[PDB]
Amino acid sequence: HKIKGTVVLMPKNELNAFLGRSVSLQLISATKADAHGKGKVGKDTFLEGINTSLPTLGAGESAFNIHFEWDGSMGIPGAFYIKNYMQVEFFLKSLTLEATIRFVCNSWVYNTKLYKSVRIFFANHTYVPSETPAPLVSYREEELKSLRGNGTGERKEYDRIYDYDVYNDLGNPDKSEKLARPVLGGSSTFPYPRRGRTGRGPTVTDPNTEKQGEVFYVPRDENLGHLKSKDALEIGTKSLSQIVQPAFESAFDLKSTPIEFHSFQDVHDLYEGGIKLPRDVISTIIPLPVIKELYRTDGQHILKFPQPHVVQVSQSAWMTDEEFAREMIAGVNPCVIRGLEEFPPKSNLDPAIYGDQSSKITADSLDLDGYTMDEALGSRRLFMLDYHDIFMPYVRQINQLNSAKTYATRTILFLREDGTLKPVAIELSLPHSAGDLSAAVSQVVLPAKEGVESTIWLLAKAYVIVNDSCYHALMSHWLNTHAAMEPFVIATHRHLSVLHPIYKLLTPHYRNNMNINALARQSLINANGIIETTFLPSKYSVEMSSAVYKNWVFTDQALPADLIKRGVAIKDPSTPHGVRLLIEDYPYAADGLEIWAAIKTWVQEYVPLYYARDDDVKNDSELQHWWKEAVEKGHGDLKDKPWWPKLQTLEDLVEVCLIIIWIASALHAAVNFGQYPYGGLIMNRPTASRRLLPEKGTPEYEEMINNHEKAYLRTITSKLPTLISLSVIEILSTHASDEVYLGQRDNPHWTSDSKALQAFQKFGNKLKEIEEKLVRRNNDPSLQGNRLGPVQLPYTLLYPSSEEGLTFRGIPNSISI
Ligand SMILES: [Fe+3]
Repeated sequence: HKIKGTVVLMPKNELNAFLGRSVSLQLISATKADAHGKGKVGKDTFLEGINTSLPTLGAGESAFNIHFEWDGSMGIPGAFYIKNYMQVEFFLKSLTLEATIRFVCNSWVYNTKLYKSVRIFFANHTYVPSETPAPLVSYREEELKSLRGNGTGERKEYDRIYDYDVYNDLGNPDKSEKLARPVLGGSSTFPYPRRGRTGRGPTVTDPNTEKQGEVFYVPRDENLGHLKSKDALEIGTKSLSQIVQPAFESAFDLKSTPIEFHSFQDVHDLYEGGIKLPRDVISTIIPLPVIKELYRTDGQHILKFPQPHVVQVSQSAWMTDEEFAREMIAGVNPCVIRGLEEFPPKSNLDPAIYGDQSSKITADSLDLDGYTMDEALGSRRLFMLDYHDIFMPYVRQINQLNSAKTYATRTILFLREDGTLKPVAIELSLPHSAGDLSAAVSQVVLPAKEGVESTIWLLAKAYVIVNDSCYHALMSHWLNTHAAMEPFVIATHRHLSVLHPIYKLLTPHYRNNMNINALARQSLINANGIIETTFLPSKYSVEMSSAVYKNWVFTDQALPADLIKRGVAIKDPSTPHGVRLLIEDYPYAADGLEIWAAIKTWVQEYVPLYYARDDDVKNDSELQHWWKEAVEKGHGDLKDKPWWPKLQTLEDLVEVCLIIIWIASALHAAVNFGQYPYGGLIMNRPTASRRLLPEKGTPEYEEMINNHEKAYLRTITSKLPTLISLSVIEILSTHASDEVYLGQRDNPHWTSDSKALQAFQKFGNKLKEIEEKLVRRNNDPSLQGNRLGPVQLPYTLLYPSSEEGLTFRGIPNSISI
């Protein structure tokens, strides 16, 4: 009596050597236990041969036949051990036992000698702890214990140990004191989400900073391999910082290309005829995977970037006040604008430190289309993009840097009767303290279409967008998605068994997150990394995100809560989503509520399948340990806050899962995939400002009058950092062809529970339904103003589906790039 089995695997390089005694499997009983209650284990069974039957098997996968000596007396198998005797590791896809038991593995199996304990895999059945078959209970807990490790040791490539550590690996003090950075996390001064522990040990000069490493470890299965090298987008950041950036820098050091852009056409040239660079620079770029997909080239001297979506219909539309305001609700960073319910706007900052903080904007100077200020306030037509209190504490130190000058800005917006937003004033604030050496002062700038006044207003918009791009990159994007999510990924693997229903519900939403984050700590947010060298704050960039994290609230990440907290919607039970938008045609929010509702329905239908009552949640030992750790360790610097859900009810479980899935999928997609589409034209999304407004009677002032484009270009991001920044956002705005989107799973057998599978199928049908609805919105002529704007760019960032590439649409399951 033998059990026919089929093993599917993928050789490292993407067959006969797997035969003989190279690979052994041992079935484990889920019903028959030894003298210790542990499922009985069969004999070592090696692969018998290659199965070349079923056409249903692609992706460089190969199937192997195998038969197990398993009598009905050994009970029913529910798990199995596997040992790889070969030198090289292989990727185990699955095991299928006929007469059907399925095992979804998708895990790298290294040589048996590298493992402390034998790799164990479970059948695709789902069990809360109290439902674990008795013979698998100890195996279940031992595997979790193996995943947690002991909190010590330098992690190796094949390790599968999940643990936490602070952000003490960004500075490079051993190379230079100038690259020393404060540790983020673990202090009241610098609170911060934790990240995955790597354990490389301390630097030589600072026992609190982790030494450098050529490879930043992530548990093995978190490091996603790809069939196509072009899909390994995450490695592009490393290549860009380590290889391409130096190549670009040499071209400028050698004066082979003008150091600065001299006109707007010089910028447009980048995606038209291209930029000519030294042959050796082109040759350095053209052969790199991922990087070579970023530019078209003649193979000799030309690099051509792709035409950004924002200029595809009108190359000048970005300069309109209409587009400036529209992007606050349908642009790359559509989630910062707030309702303004009083006037003038107020500040909570200390005047003793920054000087009188009262606003200089006068109500009578504003054009509110005939409305009085009281009418605008009462009708909820006044809004603002407020970076005054956020930036003021950092303005002095930023402006002390050689090539950086910024203002803490505030923009007032009026919601017109036609439903579009219009900018009516920009306040450019600077701190003032007795003894300041600078004579520059704060000022208010009003809209202007002609003369030098129009140039000053255009520059004021640039200062505002430099604040916005910095806040978007560091807070809306990095902190709120990438960084805030990692602690939950770690806790999930450490406390929820692969058999756990919540593990199955949440893990698809973590795909590639730890991997891109580790590569980010190494090349994106590190000392002298991409962000520090391309954005305004320089060496103060990441710590600014720590200051902002002091105010991060998990429950305020829920879309309705966010909209209400920002004063852009009010609670209204008579509405489908329970909230009424104050800007009715707010694309991000309107489309977002649809996706939010679909995820909610899915979570509300899934949870009840495994938890009947609130008591079943309080009594799930794994679930309680998971949440307790996620909060007290993962986001431990905020463990003293009262807003954390308790997770003692079905309601709380649904809430926590819904928010986690929202952040990982739709929120990240909405703030991530519009980076190159909107920011690919540096004038539309400047990452830095290098000078304050000029004083009358100076050559700089005369320049605003005689050469406004040059005045603008000298103020924003320089040409070299612009080339580096455009390259990184082009990578980050690209969808890998092997992405798994919302409504999809990487395997149709993730669970054997038909009820869960049916619920998931309904969720995907609902997303398709939603996409048709969003298409109708974009085609509705009455919504053209905010959904398309003068740039005529349909808001498709929350469309659920997408083909590969730089598409400006599609919601992946996770923070995958
Ligand atoms: Fe991202």
